[PDB]
Amino acid sequence: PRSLSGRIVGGVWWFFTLIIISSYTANLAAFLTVERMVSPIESAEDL
Amino acid sequence: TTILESPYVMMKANHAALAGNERYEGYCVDLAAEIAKHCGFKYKLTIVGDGKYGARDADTKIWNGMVGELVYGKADIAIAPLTITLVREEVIDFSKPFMSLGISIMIKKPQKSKPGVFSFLDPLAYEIWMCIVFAYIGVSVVLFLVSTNEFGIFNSLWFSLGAFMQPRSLSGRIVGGVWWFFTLIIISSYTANLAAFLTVERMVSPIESAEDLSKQTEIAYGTLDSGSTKEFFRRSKIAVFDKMWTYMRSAEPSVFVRTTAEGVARVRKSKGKYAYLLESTMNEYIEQRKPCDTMKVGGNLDSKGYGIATPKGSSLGTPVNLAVLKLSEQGLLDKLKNKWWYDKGECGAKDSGSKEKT
Amino acid sequence: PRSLSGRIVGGVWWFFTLIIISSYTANLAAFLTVERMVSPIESAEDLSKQTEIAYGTLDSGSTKEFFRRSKIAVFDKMWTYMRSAEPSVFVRTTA
Amino acid sequence: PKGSSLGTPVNLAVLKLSEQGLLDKLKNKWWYDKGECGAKDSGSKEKTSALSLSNVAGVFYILVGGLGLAMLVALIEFCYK
Amino acid sequence: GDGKYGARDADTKIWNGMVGELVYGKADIAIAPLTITLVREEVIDFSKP
Ligand SMILES: O=c1[nH]c2cc(C(F)(F)F)c(N3CCOCC3)cc2n(CP(=O)(O)O)c1=O
Ligand SMILES: O=c1[nH]c2cc(C(F)(F)F)c(N3CCOCC3)cc2n(CP(=O)(O)O)c1=O
Repeated sequence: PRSLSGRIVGGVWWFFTLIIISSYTANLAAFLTVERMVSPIESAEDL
Repeated sequence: TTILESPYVMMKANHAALAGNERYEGYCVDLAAEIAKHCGFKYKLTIVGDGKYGARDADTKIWNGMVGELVYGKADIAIAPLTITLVREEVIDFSKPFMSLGISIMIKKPQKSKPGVFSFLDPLAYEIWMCIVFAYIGVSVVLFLVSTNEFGIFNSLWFSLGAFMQPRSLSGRIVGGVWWFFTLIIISSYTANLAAFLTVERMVSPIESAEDLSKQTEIAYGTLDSGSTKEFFRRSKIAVFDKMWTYMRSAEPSVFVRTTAEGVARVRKSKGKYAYLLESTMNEYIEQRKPCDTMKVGGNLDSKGYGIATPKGSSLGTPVNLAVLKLSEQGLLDKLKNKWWYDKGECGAKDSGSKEKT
Repeated sequence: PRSLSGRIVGGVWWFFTLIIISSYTANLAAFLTVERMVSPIESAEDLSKQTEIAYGTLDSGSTKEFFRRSKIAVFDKMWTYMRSAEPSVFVRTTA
Repeated sequence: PKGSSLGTPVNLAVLKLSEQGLLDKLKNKWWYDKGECGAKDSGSKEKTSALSLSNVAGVFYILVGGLGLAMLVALIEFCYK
Repeated sequence: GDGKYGARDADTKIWNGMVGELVYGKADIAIAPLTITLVREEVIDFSKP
């Protein structure tokens, strides 16, 4: 129940994992965004 | 002699306040000065009367346009986008090509942003939706083994509810944890991936070559009702171009247009349902004109080329010929084209994509 | 408890809201990603690499004559643009 | 050679061949028709848009592995009892 | 012979390859991927491309 001791532990640990999974999601979005940014050499100006 | 055809020869802005050669401006206007400089001679730019290029009426057997004014001594030289054809090479002299071209394809700029529920099945692949469902029942069955025939049905429906996502039996406990970590990664992947298309959002186009126009029918296409472009497909014995002509020959309504302006308008008002076939030179120029909603796709269908025309057995013959070769090697020809097509253009293609947002 | 009827309702509704909140998050990211993409005009090379923001000089003076005669890479392109930019990117006075 | 007899004739011949599409035909004969690669060109007609299964697959194996680990922990529990 | 196209040695001022065999009467015509250049158009005749 409301065991304040281990209670804040579950809360802080939750806030901890929240940040991590958010970071993973954000970063993973960037790896696909940049993956598209890489434009193939279509013309000479690209070289 | 020359013809009024943008952007080769055009009337300058304040042409009414000017006279002589200063009245005109364009690719050929500059090309004239260059040729005259290397051949050493003064010249007077004049526009052809009938405003035609160079054809031969079958009946009267009379030449018209610039090619005509050359054969009948009206002009000394022709500096314009005059195509080097066999029928003309017989009556006049053509210098080496100062600009190689051909027949190209013009379509509407793919601004495709339709609904299509298929933009939701793309982020997460159909193959992935499947496996996530197989593993879905693959967990509801493993949990089902953790907990007489009906007792198994009520439980299988309970584990299916423990499946439809949201004590300390270590066995099935780590199953719920691992399955949670599994779905966590997937939903994170879906979210991240979905962010990508809506961020970059680069457009794609169906038709890449001429063979693509023949393999499909959804997108209609045609040429000018009269000209070498239309007569090309009609007489062409090439595989691809043959089928294309067969289609256009009996396509209803008429896929042929009266003028080049009508053709472009048809492409801009068909939402990408109509393609227009025309000379690459004029096409490339159109792409650099507002509202910048047209683009050339794929390479040319044939190899042509314009040249400086001079009366058969003329004195300017050899000189001009060499002059053209000299200009091209000095990259002066390429420079001139860039000046009137892209530099003077109103549509920086890579700049219009760098300056467009959503 | 395990009322199969309303059970799948809670599951499907959960999958529904999952997609929406994921869409909101993803979409909100593109608007912030592009918001950063917009780079402020820092150097002169930035004026040549883009076209959205027009630019010009005084119609007469060493400033204008500079770009015209400049054989430097960046300044060259800049002049090419201003030389044929419409409407006129050049002004009469500094004011 | 400069001032040759074959000069004009050959010139016209080239123009005639091109208009008859004979030149384009010849090129197609030796470049594409006689070519050995219409396979890498038929696949270059198109590659498509979105995500792959590869990455997602790695997370599937770790899942089944977890299920198997549990199926193992389950058996032992019933044995001790 | 030499298996060249058509260049001009600055020193000896001699043409080599096919373009050479044309100027020196070794051959009557050259049918090959010979580039139409200004330096060659001066010594020989090039048909349309
Ligand atoms: O020698 C020729 N040179 C030509 C050059 C051009 C241009 F590209 F504009 F420079 C054009 N246009 C293409 C687009 O439609 C408008 C005018 C037609 C030409 N024609 C007529 P054809 O009989 O239809 O080939 C000739 O005869
Ligand atoms: O008239 C000329 N016609 C040429 C025709 C070709 C080919 F394309 F193979 F037909 C080539 N190659 C291109 C690829 O590398 C191997 C040989 C070189 C030619 N060169 C020499 P350049 O001085 O390098 O231009 C000429 O002079």
